[PDB]
Amino acid sequence: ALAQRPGSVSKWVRLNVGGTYFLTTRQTLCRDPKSFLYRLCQADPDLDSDKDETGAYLIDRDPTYFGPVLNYLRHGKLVINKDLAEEGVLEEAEFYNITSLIKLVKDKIRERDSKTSQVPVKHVYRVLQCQEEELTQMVSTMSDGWKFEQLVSIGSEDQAEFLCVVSKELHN
Amino acid sequence: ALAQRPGSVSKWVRLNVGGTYFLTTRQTLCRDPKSFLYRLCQADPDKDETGAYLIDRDPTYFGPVLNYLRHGKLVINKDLAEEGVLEEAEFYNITSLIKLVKDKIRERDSKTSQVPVKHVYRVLQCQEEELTQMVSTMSDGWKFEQLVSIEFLCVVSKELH
Amino acid sequence: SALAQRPGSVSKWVRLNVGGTYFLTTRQTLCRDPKSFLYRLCQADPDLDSDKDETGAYLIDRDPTYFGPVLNYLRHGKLVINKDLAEEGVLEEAEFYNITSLIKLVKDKIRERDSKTSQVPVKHVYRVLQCQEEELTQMVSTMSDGWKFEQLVSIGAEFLCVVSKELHN
Amino acid sequence: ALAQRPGSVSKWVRLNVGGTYFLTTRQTLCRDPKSFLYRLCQADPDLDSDKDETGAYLIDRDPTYFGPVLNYLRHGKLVINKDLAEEGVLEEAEFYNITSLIKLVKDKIRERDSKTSQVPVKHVYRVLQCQEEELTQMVSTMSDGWKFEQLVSIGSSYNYGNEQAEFLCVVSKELHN
Amino acid sequence: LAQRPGSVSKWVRLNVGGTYFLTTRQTLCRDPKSFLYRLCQADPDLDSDKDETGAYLIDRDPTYFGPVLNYLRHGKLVINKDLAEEGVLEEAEFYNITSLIKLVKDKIRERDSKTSQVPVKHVYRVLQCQEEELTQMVSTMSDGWKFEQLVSIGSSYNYGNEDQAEFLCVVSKELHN
Repeated sequence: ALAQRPGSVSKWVRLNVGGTYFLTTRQTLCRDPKSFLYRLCQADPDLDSDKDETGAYLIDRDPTYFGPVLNYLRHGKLVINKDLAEEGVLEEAEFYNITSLIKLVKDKIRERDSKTSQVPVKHVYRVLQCQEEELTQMVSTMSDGWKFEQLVSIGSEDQAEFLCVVSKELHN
Repeated sequence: ALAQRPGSVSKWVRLNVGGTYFLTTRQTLCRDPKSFLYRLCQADPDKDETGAYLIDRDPTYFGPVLNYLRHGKLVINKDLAEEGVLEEAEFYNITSLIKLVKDKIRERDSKTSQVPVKHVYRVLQCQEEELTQMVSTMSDGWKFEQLVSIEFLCVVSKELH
Repeated sequence: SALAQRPGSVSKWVRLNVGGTYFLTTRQTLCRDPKSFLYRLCQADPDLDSDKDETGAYLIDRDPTYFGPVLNYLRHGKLVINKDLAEEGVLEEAEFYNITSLIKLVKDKIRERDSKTSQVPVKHVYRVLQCQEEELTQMVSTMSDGWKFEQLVSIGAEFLCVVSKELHN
Repeated sequence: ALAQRPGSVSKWVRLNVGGTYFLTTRQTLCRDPKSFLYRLCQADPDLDSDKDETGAYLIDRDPTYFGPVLNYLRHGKLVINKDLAEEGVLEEAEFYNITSLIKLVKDKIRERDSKTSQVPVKHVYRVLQCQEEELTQMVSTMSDGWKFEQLVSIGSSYNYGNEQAEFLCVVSKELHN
Repeated sequence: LAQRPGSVSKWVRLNVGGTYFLTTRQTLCRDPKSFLYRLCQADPDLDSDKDETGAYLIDRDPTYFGPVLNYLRHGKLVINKDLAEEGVLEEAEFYNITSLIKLVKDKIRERDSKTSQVPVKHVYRVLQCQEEELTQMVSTMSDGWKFEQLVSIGSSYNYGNEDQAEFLCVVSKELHN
């Protein structure tokens, strides 16, 4: 087997998922003994599950959502292309019963769900005040995050000459 | 049948939709006695010499249709146009599903189109000291607009969705 | 050598090899628009036999990526384009296969999504209202249909209230 | 001569690019006589290039980026799918060596490059001034592109000389290409 | 074909997890460190698992192979938009192509800092100016500054006088990389 060490032997297995052929090995299919695929892990002639004439095992499922599943079995990472529905993938995760994966999948969803849905950013407001002699400084030293909103005058020793409304963004 | 109990009913069917092969089972193709797919349902005699029934439809939109049959949830790829899935939902005549799609459509249409942000305004007033109090504890979604000195009038706003 | 037309040049099912991608429909579908060049297959026109592969598929030296939507129009009469798919490319096809009513529906899509996208400077319209202290609260709250409050001004009439409106063309 | 083979002097041609088949006519392969594709442009007597089981001209390139190339050769217009990367097209255009096309590509790249990142807009200002009465006249005639910034009441006076200017209006306008 | 008349050219088909790829032994020599290299020569007594159609079998996801094989073809890293580079990164590591894995991590880190980067800080200044010179002031602000607010400040009786100071003008400027 090209990829593996010379001298070794690999049991290639072909799956026909919903009409699309997938090539992989009995070895990759032992990853999860709780998955019904594990049935292939073990070599068995008196198991004869339905095959097509090329000998590929028949599965009645959408193949487009299968890749990410299979690939989880191959390298432990969940990887979904940007144009693909994770809902679809959650369904295959379940049908093939791979609890570790199902787990990750659900996280991928809430992770990108709390990202999507949220009403315009929340704003906080402060009111600053200063004597006139400290006006320049007050504004030129505006703290890191804040936005100037509005300057107001009072005035008539401690008299508060200028008010200043100032704002900030909240990101969550 | 690999994913099922040993010794089970399970007849495999191939569908050629618009020149794309789709494997499924008579079982999933009977979930609804109303579809035109229900004809394939119970084995009964247009196949290519690959034995696959021929269907004169676009296959890219069939995926979602076949999946509903498969599990009963409606799932659509982002890059995909729900009208496309609607059209097919009707062709094959899957009432329970035709319903679901018009939802997804109308759900994402209320999120799409709602006439420009209608703004509401109000003019709170307050005494000098409770000035901080006011602005500080401003209500859930309101923006500070302007502060006017008379003590003070504070104008505030909020959007409408 | 081709004494007569190819067998099943009149077959119900029809395969199209568009630039290297097979599409499967029925002769019927292709009889939708008599003015169209695809009608030729419908009318079993001898000419085509030059451009029919050996399996039987009709050869078309065009990009297939834009064909499906065209084909589907013929199938069910609605225009449907995938979100990532460029309409200009569909417009080129609609025109090549010369399907007038489609070409039409396509040009609508373009102008519809352009008037949406390319919003040109939102020119504005300002009005300076005047409201006494009292009728201060009412004036803003029940402001006119599409009018943003812009500023409130005072004068020891009591308040001038600038208000605005966005125009979109 | 021996037999009577049809399908010999044929107008159609199939290119197996990186393992995907592409269909076209020998003619389309004549747009740019500089491109090595031109070899198939005409029915070449003595040549004979490497084909596969199915008589397609094997090409060791990515087919996913070939589409635009071929289409250029078809109708002369460059058209790329929104999900595609022009770099990929750029690479192929060079391999097949189609100068006028390569030319079009680098335009598409730099064109959508000057769009992504560019320096924020420079505004411009103006201070209008007007009596109390001419207030509606001021707004009513604000020039085409100007936004209301702020309106200042001057608290108008009983002063000698300074007898002019009840309201000031700061106003603004962007600046573009 | 793509080669000048009378040239050595030995084709190979890779069946990557169910999908076929056409390439040449030539291409699979870019990195003598990758196992793909075992195909660099037309090894007579090799016998790596092939299928019916004599294509070498590989238990990996094809969808992320393109970018790899492409890098082998021309040496540039190319990915489409809808593809996760995390996926590409894996295969880059599986076939073991140092140079590639290198460039792929650049691509991720590049678009990580792009994705999530902090809002823009600002600078504020409060100028004061005579009623008269007020038009001048806003009219001639420097290249990067925005007008923020004007504050009438003197007193009806003083407005227009010289030891005055009639408005305070708040003014701001964005800061960029």
